[PDB]
Amino acid sequence: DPDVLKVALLPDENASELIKRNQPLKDYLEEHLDKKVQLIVTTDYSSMIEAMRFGRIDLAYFGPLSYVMAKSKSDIEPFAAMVIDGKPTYRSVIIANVASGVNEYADLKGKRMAYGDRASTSSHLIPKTVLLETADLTGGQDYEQHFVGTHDAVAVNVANGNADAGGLSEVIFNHAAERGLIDPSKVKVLGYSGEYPQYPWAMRSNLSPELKTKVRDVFVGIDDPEVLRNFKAEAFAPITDADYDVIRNMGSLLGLDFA
Repeated sequence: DPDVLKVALLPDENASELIKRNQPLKDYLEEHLDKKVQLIVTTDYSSMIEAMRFGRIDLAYFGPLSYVMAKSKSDIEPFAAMVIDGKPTYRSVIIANVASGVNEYADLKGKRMAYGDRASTSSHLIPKTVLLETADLTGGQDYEQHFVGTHDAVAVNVANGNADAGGLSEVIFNHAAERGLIDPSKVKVLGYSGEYPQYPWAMRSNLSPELKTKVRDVFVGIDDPEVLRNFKAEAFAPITDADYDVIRNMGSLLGLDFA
């Protein structure tokens, strides 16, 4: 068991700043754990992942895709994840242009599909998975696929008729009309993806169970906005490794290499 907990944050080029910025986390953790903390910020994901693998980071904060890579190479466990919009998970919604006569995923056969950014989960990878798993529809092959830039652009492109359907974040679609981006009488929801996970905090499994248990309780109980605002989080809530299978499965289905 390390005398001082090595708590790594997201990788960053300005390590001194991000460490200073997150002093409220250091102070919150020392007081609540009764243990000294050393904050760590790595130049890239490979450094972080390998340093944890070899016992030189104790707790670490990852992106979900990054977490899945870290887990394949080392005995770690997630114990909390970022809460935003009331939970540590989110969905994608598929919407359809009302006038296009698309009533079901299957009807996207030979139609136009709007996606956000090639790299987005909520506006590309997730909605693409849904179409494949549910209707055996492959992008490029069984429908025409347009990448239009952002989540707002998906909603707009579907609503104004330039696509028949599109996939975006549930959360963002839910205020697209509120913000006046679209007429809500021109689109309807076809359905939702499963729940995908947010940024996990993860720890090395061979820390003592006394420490591990206490770590998890402390992080889950953080209510200090000065700590939380740096993660753009309302809270941290329990999460487990099993909550990232839906990402593993998405990798496979689409043939993604996370590096």
